[PDB]
Amino acid sequence: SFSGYLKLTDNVYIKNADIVEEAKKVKPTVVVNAANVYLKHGGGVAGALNKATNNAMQVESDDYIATNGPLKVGGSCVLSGHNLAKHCLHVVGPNVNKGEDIQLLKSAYENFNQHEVLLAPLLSAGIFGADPIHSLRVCVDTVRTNVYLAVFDKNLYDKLVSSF
Ligand SMILES: O=C(O)[C@@H]1CCCCCN1C(=O)c1ncnc2[nH]ccc12
Repeated sequence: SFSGYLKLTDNVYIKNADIVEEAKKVKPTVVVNAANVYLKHGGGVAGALNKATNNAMQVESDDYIATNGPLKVGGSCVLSGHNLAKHCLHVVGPNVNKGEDIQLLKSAYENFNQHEVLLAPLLSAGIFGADPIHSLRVCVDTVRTNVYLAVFDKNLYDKLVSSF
């Protein structure tokens, strides 16, 4: 099970950890990917999760897009977790660096409510350009299921806990 997490609320927990290493250790039922609408896992959390699957996540993702088309910003799909988890919930938060509406961040976090427990990053943070403090606030105020957040950056983890 999950270990070394700080409890933020009844259902939200947080740890300074690499989500790839956390997924390999825990093998959770669901790992969340910070996806884009095309499921092109080039960089950030998505690039790191995909590289850990030896590109099997990208091959499966390309078949899903060829069949279904792109996701919506704020939407999600469930695919295999490969060697990292039973399932990967690919969730698209708004990318501020591309001009997307930040109000869609709450819709993106609502996808987590379909799963009892998840290992996840903060959506729309990092290379997606949103303020991670805002993303954690929206997470706590939207998700009702058990979420284990992994924050890679130590300095950002410390700021997120101290300002919570
Ligand atoms: O979790 C983090 O600290 C980072 C960076 C800023 C905060 C937002 C989340 N985030 C990422 O999206 C990320 N980006 C690229 N590679 C990564 N490896 C693990 C996480 C990760």
